[PDB]
Amino acid sequence: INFDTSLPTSHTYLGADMEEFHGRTLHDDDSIQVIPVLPQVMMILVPGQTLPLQLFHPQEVSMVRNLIQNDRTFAVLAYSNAEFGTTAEIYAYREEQDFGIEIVKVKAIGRQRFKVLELRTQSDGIQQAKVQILPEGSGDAETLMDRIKKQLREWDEDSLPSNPIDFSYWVAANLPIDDSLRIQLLKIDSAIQRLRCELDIMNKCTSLCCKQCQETEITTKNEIFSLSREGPMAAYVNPHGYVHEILTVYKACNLNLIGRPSTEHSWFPGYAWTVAQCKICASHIGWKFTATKKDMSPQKFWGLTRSALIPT
Ligand SMILES: N#Cc1ccc(N2CCN(Cc3ccc(COc4cccc5c4CN([C@H]4CCC(=O)NC4=O)C5=O)cc3)CC2)c(F)c1
Ligand SMILES: [Zn+2]
Repeated sequence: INFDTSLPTSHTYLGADMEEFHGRTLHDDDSIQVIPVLPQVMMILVPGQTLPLQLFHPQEVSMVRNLIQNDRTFAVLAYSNAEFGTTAEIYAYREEQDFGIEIVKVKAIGRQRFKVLELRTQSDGIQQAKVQILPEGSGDAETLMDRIKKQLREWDEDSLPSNPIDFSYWVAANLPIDDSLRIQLLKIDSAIQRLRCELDIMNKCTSLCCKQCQETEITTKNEIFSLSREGPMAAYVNPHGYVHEILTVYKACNLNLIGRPSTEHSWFPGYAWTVAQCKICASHIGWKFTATKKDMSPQKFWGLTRSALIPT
């Protein structure tokens, strides 16, 4: 590729002038902490994963302002339909105004996992969560990490973590799997146990389908390509604050193209998106990205929403 695999990770569609916070905050294990809960996101965050956010409502804008004064850390719960979650630490901040509307744009990172002990909704409607920090641990597993990396090569072609705990959350966050399996991987405390399950999951992986119809195969594990350092799967925020997880793939099937290619708010700079819908149900599965210059090495790719896809 000729693209910069570090620009998808900068989220420059959010504005190119953000504050940076370098400090870190790691709570101790078994510790019990009260943290604000992100109000609209319904995702399963993995430690290491990056969360882009676009906040408009006064209640949400004031919260994030109190987080910057305090820990800059909040809670993202894993919903079975919320007994576990992950913490997210803001590392970049930017305040905007549009027609007298205060917009906040934040970039956050998954940090530590937790088990919800108690929940509270407050006067502003923003929920708060009393969580016990779950532990990670020690140990090594090089045989496993190498067998998992052998399989990932038979799928696509040191962009991969070298630490068992870090590698385990990279597969957790980048494998094409159901949210029921992401939770299972998040309920484990040892990395060795997680890398094992993750190797089974991918040996039993299948094509991905349209979730609305369960009748069209859109793509497979062997078409996944990484155009970003983060990985083949990355979260992005649309113009209305809706965060999507996107699988980047070279070929997608059973999709129709609606509209003319556009560059506005593109998550992949230099490219242009066109809505792709299922050929049978017409449900929005994602977008087809196309290059604005003939010199760009990946001239076309697909970005598919993990929300519109179900494993076969
Ligand atoms: N309170 C308050 C408040 C809140 C929000 C305000 N405004 C929001 C809109 N902004 C102007 C605008 C208009 C129209 C468009 C067309 O594009 C759209 C439209 C709808 C959904 C999606 C996309 C693109 N897209 C993906 C495709 C893949 C990719 O690469 N990137 C993406 O984003 C989507 O999912 C873009 C920007 C101006 C600000 C505000 F003015 C006040
Ligand atoms: Zn369909």
